[PDB]
Amino acid sequence: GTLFEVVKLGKSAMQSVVDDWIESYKQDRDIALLDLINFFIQCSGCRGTVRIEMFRNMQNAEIIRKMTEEFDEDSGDYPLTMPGPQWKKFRSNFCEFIGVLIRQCQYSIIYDEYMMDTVISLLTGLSDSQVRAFRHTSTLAAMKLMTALVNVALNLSIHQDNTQRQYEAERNKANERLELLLQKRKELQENQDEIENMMNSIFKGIFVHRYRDAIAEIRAICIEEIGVWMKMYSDAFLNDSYLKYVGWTLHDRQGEVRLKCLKALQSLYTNRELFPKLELFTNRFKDRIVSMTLDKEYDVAVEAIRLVTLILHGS
Repeated sequence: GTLFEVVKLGKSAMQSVVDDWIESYKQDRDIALLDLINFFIQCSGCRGTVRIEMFRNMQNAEIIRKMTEEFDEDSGDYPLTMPGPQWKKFRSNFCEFIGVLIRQCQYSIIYDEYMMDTVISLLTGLSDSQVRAFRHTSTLAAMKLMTALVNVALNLSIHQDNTQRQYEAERNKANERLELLLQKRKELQENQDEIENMMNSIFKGIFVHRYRDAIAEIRAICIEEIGVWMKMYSDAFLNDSYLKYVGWTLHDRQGEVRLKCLKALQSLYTNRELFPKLELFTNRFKDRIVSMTLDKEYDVAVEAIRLVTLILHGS
């Protein structure tokens, strides 16, 4: 509207486009989802365009295969790997768009059993593509999508604690307000369960396959993000089964990937309340971690020394 209302609100670049897409989704879900599908296609450098009759008739496997036939066979460059200057902030805007999209949808659209299933199915199929541009773009999107979903689960816990205290405060006084708080408590837990199913689909369908990708940057993206999930949501992500992925990646050939493993572990060991969960991991990968304090790469060795110092101070 007016200059004052626009300045007072101060919508970011990515929130302005997300709110426009959400309103487009309320008018026609298929057209908005088609625009979102073509977004991830065009972000990968693909020049193809999915049409609405393709979206309504074809499966993701056929759609992706048709989009695969629309790449420049000579060039392997795509927006996530171009130097600039039109691509300096694209990666930052790409990651921010995903977090803003899910944050603005977290109270209704995310639970409609159509939007998230379409996004995750698309990103899962693109993550298994032979085209590096498809794997890189979809995996980065899926990793940021998981982190956005963790933040949704974090906000749900806050709403669950508020509803619980409002229930017990009203209980210590059955009317309509009590049964309404009982129903919201049941509904919020169902939201948590549905968000966890989405996180499991991304983890089992994308992460466990992309963390050992042939491209080093794709491995670095997966390792960096699982460390974020382990710090934000340790009850579900910090376990011996998931720590095996970080432990096995300590032996990576590329220094950029080993560097991300160490910094991921640093954020876990720097929290004293997480040390009992890391005891078995420390004993299993002690020799590899201490051996990296003299890694052939200087930047890796510095962070391994920082990690060992945190391990020692924790005990």
